[PDB]
Amino acid sequence: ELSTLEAEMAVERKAVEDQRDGELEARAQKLEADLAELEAEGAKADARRKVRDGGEREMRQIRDRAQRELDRLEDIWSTFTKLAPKQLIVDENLYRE
Repeated sequence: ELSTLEAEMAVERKAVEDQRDGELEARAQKLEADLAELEAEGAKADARRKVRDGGEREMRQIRDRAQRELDRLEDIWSTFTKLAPKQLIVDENLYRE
């Protein structure tokens, strides 16, 4: 059943990836809209610095959340493929997965 299981896993990984890409695109467009709005209004060259640092921090956050989910997936799959008796599984979360 390895072929079917790996197919399902690959599709799930791609689902995480495409969702991350959508979220990050949305947040990048929102950052550009907010910068344009600050430009239309009183444009403080430091307030736009604040909002750009905030946008980039949020994008780091989305990317890193999606990345930790992808890595969790990776460890699930490599553990199942290399599974063997006497193997110790310490993470309750990974074991229930």
